[PDB]
Amino acid sequence: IRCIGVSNRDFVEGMSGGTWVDVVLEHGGCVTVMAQDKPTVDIELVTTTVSNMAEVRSYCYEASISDMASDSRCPTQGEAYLDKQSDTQYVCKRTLVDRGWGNGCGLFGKGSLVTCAKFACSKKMTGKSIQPENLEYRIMLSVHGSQHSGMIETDENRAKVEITPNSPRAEATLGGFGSLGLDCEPRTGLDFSDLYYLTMNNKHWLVHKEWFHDIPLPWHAGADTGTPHWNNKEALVEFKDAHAKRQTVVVLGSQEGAVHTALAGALEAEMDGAKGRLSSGHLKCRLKMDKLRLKGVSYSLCTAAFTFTKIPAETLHGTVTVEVQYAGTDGPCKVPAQMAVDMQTLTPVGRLITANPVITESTENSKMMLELDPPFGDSYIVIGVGEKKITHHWHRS
Repeated sequence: IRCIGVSNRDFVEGMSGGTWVDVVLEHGGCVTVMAQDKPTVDIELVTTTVSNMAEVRSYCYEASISDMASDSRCPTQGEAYLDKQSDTQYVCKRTLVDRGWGNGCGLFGKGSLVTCAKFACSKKMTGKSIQPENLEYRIMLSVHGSQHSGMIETDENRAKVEITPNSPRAEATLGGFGSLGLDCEPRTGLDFSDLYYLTMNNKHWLVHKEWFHDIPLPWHAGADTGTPHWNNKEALVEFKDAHAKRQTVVVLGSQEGAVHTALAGALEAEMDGAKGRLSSGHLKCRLKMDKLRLKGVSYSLCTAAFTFTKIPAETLHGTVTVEVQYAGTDGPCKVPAQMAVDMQTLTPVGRLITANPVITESTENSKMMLELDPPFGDSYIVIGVGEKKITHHWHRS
């Protein structure tokens, strides 16, 4: 069904009091929950989202310069002046340079030189804050066992639920099975509110705050962003050795690759509609199952012949999947399905993960998939009852 193919799959069995089951979810996997006299339920954390992320600071990693100008004074002739000195968008540099008869001065002393160049940001990165109240977790719950395969359905057998730090509880409504209660809480170890959400050229990371604050790049505070004011423009703007009347101004190359190098190992994230999308958390949920019911408890056993349509396969966790075909028309009915070691008494052994298997189709030759938890050492998969039962040898869990 859902959980069978996933590698990071956990199994939780409920206890005799059929009320509470504790579970922990993560983005890589899913959990299969089995309770006595209850339908088996697969629970998966689907997405983790952050909303309303506020700009903290923006760093410019590629910039350019324009309108380069210089002013010079002969010695004893005062301070060099440019109108661009007071402009906040201009990087400027003032020095003293050797002057003389070669460069047009009466004396040979030091003359003042100033050089300014306009700063423009071509490409920048943006960091955003994460507030605890703005996290949301989406969880999918499914009933283990259905007539047709495939993971694309939304009906009485499946439910999608949404939880929030300020709304930690929710109810997933199945069909005749009833309802399931969810009380969820983040697991300790990864607090997203202690990280910054970093975006650079349609790529997204989760970074530490003190590393983000110490980045040696031009930056602005992420407020009043109509036209920005850039602090530390000198991190990308350099002035070469000065000669009389002029200084050369150069821009450093794009620093996107350097930031990429420094970002190795950082948690990666995504954007979905101005919502941050994370894949690294853990979520502890308590299941309230007192309202969960099986459906076909009082069905009569299927009496026609079952046939294996597929060779049974062993999953990564030692369970067995079996696809069968029922030629019967008398339905709905309960399919006899078990693991047996003593072939005469047919005493059930192992575990039946797909709880209360049933054929819901009234037509002939309906196909259905089963999951079983076999015991260690040789056993037999037994499907059906009577002289029409089918048997298949199996080895271990």
